Order: sequence, then structure tokens, then C-alpha cells
Amino acid sequence: LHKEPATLIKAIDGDTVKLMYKGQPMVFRLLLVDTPETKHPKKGVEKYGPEASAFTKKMVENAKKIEVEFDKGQRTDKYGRGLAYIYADGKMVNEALVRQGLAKVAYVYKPNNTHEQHLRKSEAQAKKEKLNIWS
Repeated sequence: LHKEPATLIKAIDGDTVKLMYKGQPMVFRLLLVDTPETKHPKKGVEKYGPEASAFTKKMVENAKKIEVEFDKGQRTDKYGRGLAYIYADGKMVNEALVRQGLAKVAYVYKPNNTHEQHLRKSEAQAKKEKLNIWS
């Protein structure tokens, strides 16, 4: 896998950010994580939804460099969103959310599962520290 440059357009939610990638605006879904959401009616603004959402936003908005990293499998989901690991100055946003107790590791679909073990290891530590979702 390799990293490629992207430019922030808009953070949309804890798990979704809109970026300029190869000169086209695109919506990106963070691979392998489930954050509580502020969107979609049903549950509405699920608890820790505003917080997961503010974390992703500050993280990408304050970065000097954003990079995207596609995994080995499909690069788009059925809604046309890019499926990627997103990095802000070197730091993986997907892991940071999980490390902070602001996301769980989602259900996994090979072969888009390269950082799966790393993420589960961060999730295990957040649960052991009983942070946010895990308190």
C-alpha cells in the first residue's frame, strides 16, 4: 500500500470526510471503523456522535498534510465513497478514533483488512482504559 496526497474540503461526520483527490472532490469513508453518528434519522445524534465528529474535524482541519491510503480490495463502496485509511500529518485518523474510544473496529471484509490487527490492538487498549464509548 502507498500514501497519496489529498486536500481537505469538508469534514462531514466522525467516519466521513470530503477531500480533493486527484483534482476531483470525493467523499471518503474511513475504512474499518464505526463511529457513533450525527447523521441519518433512526437513532439521530447517537451518544458520542458529536464528539467523534468534532475529533475527526479538528484532526483533519489542523493538519499540514492529509494523505489517503487505499487498501488491497475495492476502493469504492456502493454509495460511491472512497474506502481508505486517512492520515493527518503522519497519524492515522482511523486509529486515533479507535485509540480514544470514539469508534469501534467495524465488521471486516477481506481483502480490505490490512490494518485490522493494529486497530483491534488499539481498540483493546481503549476498552481497558474505559474511554468514551467504553466507560
